[PDB]
Amino acid sequence: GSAMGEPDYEVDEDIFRKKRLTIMDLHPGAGKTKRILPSIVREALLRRLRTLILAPTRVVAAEMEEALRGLPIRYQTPAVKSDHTGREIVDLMCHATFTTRLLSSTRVPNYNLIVMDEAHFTDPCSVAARGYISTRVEMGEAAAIFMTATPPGSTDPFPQSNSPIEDIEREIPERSWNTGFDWITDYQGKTVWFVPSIKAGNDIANCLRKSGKRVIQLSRKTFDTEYPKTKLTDWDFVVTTDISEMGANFRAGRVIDPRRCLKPVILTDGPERVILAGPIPVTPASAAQRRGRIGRNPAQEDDQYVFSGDPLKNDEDHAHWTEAKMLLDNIYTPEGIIPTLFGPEREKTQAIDGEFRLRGEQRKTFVELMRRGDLPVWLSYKVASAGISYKDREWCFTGERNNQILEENMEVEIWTREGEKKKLRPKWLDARVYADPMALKDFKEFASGRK
Ligand SMILES: [Cl-]
Repeated sequence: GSAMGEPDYEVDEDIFRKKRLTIMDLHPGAGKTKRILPSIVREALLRRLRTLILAPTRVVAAEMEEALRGLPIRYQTPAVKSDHTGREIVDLMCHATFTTRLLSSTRVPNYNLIVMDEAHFTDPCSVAARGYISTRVEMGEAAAIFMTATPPGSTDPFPQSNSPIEDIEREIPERSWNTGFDWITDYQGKTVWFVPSIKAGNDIANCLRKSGKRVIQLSRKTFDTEYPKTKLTDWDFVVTTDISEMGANFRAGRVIDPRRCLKPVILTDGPERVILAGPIPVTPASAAQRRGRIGRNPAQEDDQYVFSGDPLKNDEDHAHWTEAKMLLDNIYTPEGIIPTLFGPEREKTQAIDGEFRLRGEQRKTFVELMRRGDLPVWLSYKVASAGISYKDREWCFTGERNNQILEENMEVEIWTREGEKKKLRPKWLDARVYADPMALKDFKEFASGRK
């Protein structure tokens, strides 16, 4: 005899039709959806469709490569601007790689099926990618599938799960604690703890570690190397920023979620600048994705989501919305049309389509500052639109006095490329380049002309 197992996934013809944007949920961990993406790709190739798969992270991309083994899959790095084979091939790349290629090449294929995994990702490049994809679909040039449990527009913090979740509302430490939270450390299972910042995570992680807990920390910059370690069993806590809202699959029994985040906001009273506001409450969708780390396994029925406070849905002042438009406005198309945001996300900005469009060398510098310089979209836009070349780092030193960067109450002083010692004092302030120690380290590297 045998077990039935997951049955063959017969694909809806509708999902391949041009002008169709399908939203679906893979419900990972159940686990009864292993055959879905493979089947979609198989049927796409049967129909001779030019197919693109977009993963949120390199990690997820690699897991896809394994899942799709035996199919003509080709991973695409952002180090290459285009890669055209004479052959039937499915391109696989990160959200950001797609947007980067659209900004940097005239040779981006006319994909007529586009699959975006974790399509809720609200990083500017992901938002822009959705805008471009939805525009191509509405043009009748493509069909697309957005895969996510929380499609843009969703406002449900407590959505369906594969397995019962116990939603527990109680006070959660925002920093190191001495007593009064025994439930945190008495818990015998594995916990994923969402924190608003790396700094906050450091404090929490250190406090857990001093009590004998084994802790893995995750952030955007460290996700690539550290996440793989969570696939082993030798940990008690994952302490992570919001990055783990995007496809991270933990074998854990508990989420701890104070429902806090930092939000980049462009201020406009005086010289435009980006601050990191908060901690403030997360959106319902974010809360849902944090909660959604657990309750994935029907055989494990006692998972917990421990949270504090209610979410806040209004995020219209998030810098990512403006930054999305800065990317979109600089993506061209042979039709001569500037791509607009995905429908549900249009209400997030009152920017006029095309207003951030740059021309010629300024556009190229814009892209280089983001790719090679690893600068935020907003900051890259300000520098590029000022007519500054990539290699010209004078602007890092010629800002007003109030723009002086501090570290430990000390005024930061660095070498220029030419070998002069100057105060770090950028013409444009973006908190995302100096707030976190590691971010400031990288920005100092940039200012000194070392990349
Ligand atoms: Cl992060």
